[PDB]
Amino acid sequence: VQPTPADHFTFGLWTVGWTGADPFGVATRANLDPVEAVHKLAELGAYGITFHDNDLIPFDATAAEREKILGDFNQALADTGLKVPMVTTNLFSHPVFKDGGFTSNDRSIRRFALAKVLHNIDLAAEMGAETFVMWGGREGSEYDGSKDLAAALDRMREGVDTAAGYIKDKGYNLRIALEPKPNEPRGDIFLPTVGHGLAFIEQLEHGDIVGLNPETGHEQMAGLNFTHGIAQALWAEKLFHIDLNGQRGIKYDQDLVFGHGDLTSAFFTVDLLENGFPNGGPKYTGPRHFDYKPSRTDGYDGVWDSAKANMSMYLLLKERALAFRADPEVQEAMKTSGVFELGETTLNAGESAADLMNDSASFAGFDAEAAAERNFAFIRLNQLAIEHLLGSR
Amino acid sequence: VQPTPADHFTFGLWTVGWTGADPFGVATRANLDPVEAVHKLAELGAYGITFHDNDLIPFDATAAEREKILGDFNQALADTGLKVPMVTTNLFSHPVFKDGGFTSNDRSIRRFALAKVLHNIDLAAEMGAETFVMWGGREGSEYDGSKDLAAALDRMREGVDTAAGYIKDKGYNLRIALEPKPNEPRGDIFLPTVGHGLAFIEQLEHGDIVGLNPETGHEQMAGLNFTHGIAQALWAEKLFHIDLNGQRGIKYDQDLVFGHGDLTSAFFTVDLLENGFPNGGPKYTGPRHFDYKPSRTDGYDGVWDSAKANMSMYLLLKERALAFRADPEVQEAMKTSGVFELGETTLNAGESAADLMNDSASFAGFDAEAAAERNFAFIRLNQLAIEHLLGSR
Amino acid sequence: VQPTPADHFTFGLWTVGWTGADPFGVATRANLDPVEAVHKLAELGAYGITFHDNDLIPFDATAAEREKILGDFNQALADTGLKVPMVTTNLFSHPVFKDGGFTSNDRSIRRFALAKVLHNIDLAAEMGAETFVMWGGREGSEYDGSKDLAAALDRMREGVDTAAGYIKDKGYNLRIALEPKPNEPRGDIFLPTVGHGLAFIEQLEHGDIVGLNPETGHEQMAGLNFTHGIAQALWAEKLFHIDLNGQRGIKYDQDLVFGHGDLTSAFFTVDLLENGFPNGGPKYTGPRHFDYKPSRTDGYDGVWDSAKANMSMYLLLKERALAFRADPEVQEAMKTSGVFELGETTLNAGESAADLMNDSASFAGFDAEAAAERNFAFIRLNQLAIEHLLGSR
Amino acid sequence: VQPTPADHFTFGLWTVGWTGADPFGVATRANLDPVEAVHKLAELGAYGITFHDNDLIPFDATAAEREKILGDFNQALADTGLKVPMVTTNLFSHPVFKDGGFTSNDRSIRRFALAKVLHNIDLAAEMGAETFVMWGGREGSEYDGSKDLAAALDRMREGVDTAAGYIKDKGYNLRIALEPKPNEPRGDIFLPTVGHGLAFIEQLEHGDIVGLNPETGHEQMAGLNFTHGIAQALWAEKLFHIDLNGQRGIKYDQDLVFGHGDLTSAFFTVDLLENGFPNGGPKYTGPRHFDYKPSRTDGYDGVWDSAKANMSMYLLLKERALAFRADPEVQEAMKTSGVFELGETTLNAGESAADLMNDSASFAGFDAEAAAERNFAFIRLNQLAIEHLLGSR
Ligand SMILES: OC[C@@H](O)[C@H](O)[C@@H](O)CO
Ligand SMILES: OC[C@@H](O)[C@H](O)[C@@H](O)CO
Ligand SMILES: OC[C@@H](O)[C@H](O)[C@@H](O)CO
Ligand SMILES: OC[C@@H](O)[C@H](O)[C@@H](O)CO
Ligand SMILES: [Mg+2]
Ligand SMILES: [Mg+2]
Ligand SMILES: [Mg+2]
Ligand SMILES: [Mg+2]
Repeated sequence: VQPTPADHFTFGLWTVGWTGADPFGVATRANLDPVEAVHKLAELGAYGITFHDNDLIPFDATAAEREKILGDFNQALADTGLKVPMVTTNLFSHPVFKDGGFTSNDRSIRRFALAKVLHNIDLAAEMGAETFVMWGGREGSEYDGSKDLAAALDRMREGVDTAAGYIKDKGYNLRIALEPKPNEPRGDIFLPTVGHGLAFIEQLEHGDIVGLNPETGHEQMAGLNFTHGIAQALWAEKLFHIDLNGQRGIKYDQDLVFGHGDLTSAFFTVDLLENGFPNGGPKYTGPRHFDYKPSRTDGYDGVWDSAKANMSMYLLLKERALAFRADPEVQEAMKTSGVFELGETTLNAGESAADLMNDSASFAGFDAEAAAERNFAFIRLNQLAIEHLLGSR
Repeated sequence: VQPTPADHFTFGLWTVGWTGADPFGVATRANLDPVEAVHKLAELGAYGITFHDNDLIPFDATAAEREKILGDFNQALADTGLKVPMVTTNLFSHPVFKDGGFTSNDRSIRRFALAKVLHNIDLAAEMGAETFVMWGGREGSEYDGSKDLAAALDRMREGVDTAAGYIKDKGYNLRIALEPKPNEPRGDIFLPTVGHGLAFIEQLEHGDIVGLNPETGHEQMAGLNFTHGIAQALWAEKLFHIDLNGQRGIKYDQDLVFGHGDLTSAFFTVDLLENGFPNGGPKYTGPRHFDYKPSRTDGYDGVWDSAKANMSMYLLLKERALAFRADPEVQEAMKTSGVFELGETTLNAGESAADLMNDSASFAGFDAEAAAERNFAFIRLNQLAIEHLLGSR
Repeated sequence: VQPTPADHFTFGLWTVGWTGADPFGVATRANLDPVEAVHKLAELGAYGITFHDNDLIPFDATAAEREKILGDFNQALADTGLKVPMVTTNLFSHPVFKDGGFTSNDRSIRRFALAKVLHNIDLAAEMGAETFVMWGGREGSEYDGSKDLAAALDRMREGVDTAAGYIKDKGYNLRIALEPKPNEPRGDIFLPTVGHGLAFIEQLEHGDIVGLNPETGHEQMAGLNFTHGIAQALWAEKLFHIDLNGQRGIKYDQDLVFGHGDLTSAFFTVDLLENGFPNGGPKYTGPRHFDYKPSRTDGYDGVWDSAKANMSMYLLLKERALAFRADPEVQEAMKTSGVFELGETTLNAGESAADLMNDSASFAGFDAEAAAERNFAFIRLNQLAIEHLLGSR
Repeated sequence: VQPTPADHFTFGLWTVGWTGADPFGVATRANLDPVEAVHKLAELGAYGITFHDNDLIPFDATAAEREKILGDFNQALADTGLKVPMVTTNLFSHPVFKDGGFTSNDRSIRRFALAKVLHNIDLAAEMGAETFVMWGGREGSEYDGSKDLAAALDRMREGVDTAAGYIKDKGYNLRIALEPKPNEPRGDIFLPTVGHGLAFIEQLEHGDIVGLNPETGHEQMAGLNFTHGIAQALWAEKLFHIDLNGQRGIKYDQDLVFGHGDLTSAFFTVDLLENGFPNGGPKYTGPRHFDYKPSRTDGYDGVWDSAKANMSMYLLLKERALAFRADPEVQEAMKTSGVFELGETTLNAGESAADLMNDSASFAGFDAEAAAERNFAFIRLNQLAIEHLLGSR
């Protein structure tokens, strides 16, 4: 299994550049030069790279400094052939963002935050990014009385709609992808799950160009089914981007390599990305982006091993998911379990409520005890899927 | 503290009628006669009662039997003065619903399920119910390959839109309230949280009369902030009903008395229901419905004690939440923390993106280190709230 | 990868006999006869069967019927050759056990529960069981003031030590195994995890014959590492029996097939039972017991599929972990990461604390920053196990 | 409800000195001088202060500087009268401890870590500490094959017993207290809950002087009942110190003020430390230590508010639990529910197992169905505690 640029594996600069500082310790690794990250990822098989404005250009950087850094980074891009599919803003590390960016209680800070995003749209547009991600990690609270909850969502709408309006005004081919997370760093974050993000988008003035960026570990931190959430995002045609990593349970965000967390759930996520829905439906077409952190125990040899593991994991799952659905044994098991039956509409062509309530076959003379005897055989179909994942089939 | 019918405390027949059977044991209590439940709840101070079609009318009941049961139950209602604000359908206890009602893989079962709901709308309309709740508890899976996830949501939309269309056709004053739950009885349930429910409603043909019925313990089973979720439902004006109970953590659904689970979260939920948003916004106006289960350890003396505890808990929280917001000390603390500041729009009247990006005060000459010095004093405001809850203030 | 009696795969009569009632529904399958259970399990390759007293002998049976059911049961064991390695008592279904068996607040229920256990030890010895399991499912509370916590533990001690002394007194060749569970059906169960259960055994009078009976899903309900937990039971030489199944997250007890929950942890679980410790130490030589429940969506064909599936899953995993450890590239990776290094004692033969303190190269002259540079290469080691698991190596 | 030195409220130098860096951001407050820390804590009513070696003495300090910082530190203790009841070692921040202290895979880090601890025991004795705490924060793994689990426990044993033997050898009047934590910063920490820690102490050579140091939030991260856990530590007479704070659910370690997390459980926690057991038994007479972190949104005024808040919270709760138990209606409710009944032994003075077995009224002639009718009245008992807690009784 070898990743080729056609696989569309993208990595953020902060992923392999994650230095190791956590809540109980300092960094264990030296800073990564951005120029080296670009060359290194291109040798491993990356398609692209992504970044936060402050991953690249320091918060306090002067003008002279900004142009050097960009000169150096466009050089590298040109030399290697890597693309920049997504760009994001850091509205969480500086102490100024302690209560949030867009939903800070201080109005002057909300204004700085939105200014910092607008300037960043320009840069994203100049880099040729298709997607603009917003992760509001400081948007929320520890305490329930800290916020006016309706005001927090109005403030949130103000900023996303101003950023969308500007995109439209400037003529840029960028779509905004919002990224939900339940907790960490705040005790509770606003728009905690895929569902909250999707609901919020519908209340937006310019929601037409606003969609989601779900992350595997983030949905797993609330104990949800990551494959079920992306399937609701796909169905509403709002799956604009995706962040892939691993998580081993409800606890702090681990950011492990994709496949190094819940393995069967990873298998089924690859299946949906690659095979789509069993009865047909929309298909995800974008970057396969890995937002993980090489464990702090490992040196730089581990950093490039970890980057590699992400694409290997993904290609190994892909080989198994294609084989799985290709197996005639699996196709038969699927039909038996009613997987294609689910796709037939419940009512008949031009049948109304009234029409169905009256049908005696459907209700009054329906033999419920008889219908309850069907052996759905879900266990057998799940055993078949695991045997294809373990490659023993 | 005494509940008066003006408090609008409603109870389901299955709550106080919950008999005690759980996964490792049989019932510890005898069945509750519905006639007695109605008299008993009226003596305790209830405003109303709610039920599932099969709580009242048995699955196999004959026609003669159906009329006796309804004759008996309308008599009781007439005698006591209790109202029926909500009615729901049982699409989960009979073995026929083992794979769901609306999203069963078997098409004949989907048809029976929808027939069973349509007939139930009629009954709800005849009882004078304002709300029709749908809790799809068997909608989901244990295994990731069991379902065509897009087909599952299409099937789900079919049934809710057919039920809504019929309401409209018949002229009934009923709104549908969907009720999310992450898991139990299925390993994963479709539309797991408030956010998923809200997102789904937006894809509906007749979503105008479809809203939510959040339950305290259900959002807490995913570790979410129940007050934050109802605040997103309120903001989108989709909070049609509410189920109040307690839950002590991420585990099986406990259905404890309201206030017998996370106490501070209960305080803040009462605050939002009774005081609304600090800067103004929509207010919830419906029944305060308790969907709990009197612990199986307790006899019928405990059943009526438990029903009573629900309304006492609620009135005790209400007394404290009104006092809390009335305290001048709290009002000052709120302003200091920026709670009213959050309500001022971020941009100025007729200010555009461009206009803000250019403002030098807002970005380029913004002193971020200076702004980061503000002491939000969230801890102090949270200490003030707890002292009002403990009534030591 | 056909199990054979040599494999020591045991199954409980209540697993395959589980008819499907969950908290929101009734059974979906017909009762399973125990004679049918023995013949069917023996044709699939099981080595033995386990049961709870009331799984075979009804709570109400007269002596006549007890002896009648036992004769057909022993006949069936005789005809097939299944052994009966473990026996347990039901101290949870009947309404009398609503507050517990051994720790019921009511003294007359504690005596009845203890008498129930003592007569069950006589049947255990009669059957040839080597292990007598105690899962205290109703020992706990929903509310914190429901119990005196010190007295609850004196009452658990008194029952376990009384049962242990009787074993010793009659000269039975039996060991008691406790089974920890965090919750379900009590809100909080006493002795909730493997650790609690090991600590408790150290306060017993008859501790020498008391060990543990850990269950996969039970530790996963508290978010703990199942492999770490049994490691700790094994290291203390208290792993006397084991219950294997699947669980997908912190939620209600799912009891899936082993391998249908956290797959990667199942792999590492099989690795420790099968291979033991890398540097050598204790090993678990007991039966491999499956304590699961066939999903309720499935007929009797799914029941036997499910039972097959347990055995397959364990042999598939078994094979990959033998190949994993035999692999020369894995053994070198292990060496690099320090797995064998941890095997060496920290202090030198004869080195005292005073000695180590005084060794300038261990402390005053140690280069803490040079030592921090080591690449432990845990990501690569982890990536090697997963390729062995996916059957790619 | 003004704390006074008599109350035994202790605070760590790292709590109030916690500057705010979390995983997505830098400090938001200036460093706090330790002399300032002692004076400020002494004006608020603290009885003592605790610290980690590196909280006071930098990792790099020369001997000259160590002695210089200690002289100003002891001066400040002298001027104020604060005691120093517990001392601990930092075996987690420096990059060298990336795989652990005592259980690092690297042997030279195990020796360096142990030497670090041994010299810290000399400082502990010098200060007048009675307790030496060990939180093994980096002892664990992210991946299951990273460690040999039996060897990890031999290496934890060897370090704890070496430290214990040295204490005994020097005649220091010190006790070691272990502090369990399920995760954060390792994916899985060794000795994850109170039980694991108690079981482990029973395999030690020097067990007699080793006890526990449970922390509220740490058990709440595994979803366990904090009151049940310390009950079990207390019952085994292993509760040697206690760390109190707040946690709102299974998620990252929040370290809130005690009482700002699970309020009802805090009440019951205060009830056991303060009142002990209803039928009598052990009592915890040690210091009440607050191991928390002032939220990063707040200035230095919030830091002192937060510290005040800990003490207030505990005295408010203290008052309500003294009133709760003194109340004649609560004592009658306790009697009805069987709280004192559980205090009586199950067997009669002199009754043997054979005797109980043979008593027809305890088993053969027992009316299990009449006994199942008892109303335990646990809901009312629970409702009485909450009205005492809300200060309504
Ligand atoms: O939880 C942290 C988030 O996952 C970020 O890495 C974003 O994806 C981009 O700000
Ligand atoms: O989890 C069970 C649900 O809460 C039901 O009680 C509904 O509210 C109505 O079907
Ligand atoms: O959660 C249920 C427990 O696992 C029981 O099945 C015991 O193993 C047998 O009483
Ligand atoms: O989670 C962190 C632990 O609580 C530590 O603060 C120990 O108590 C002291 O090393
Ligand atoms: Mg992300
Ligand atoms: Mg409900
Ligand atoms: Mg079991
Ligand atoms: Mg601590």
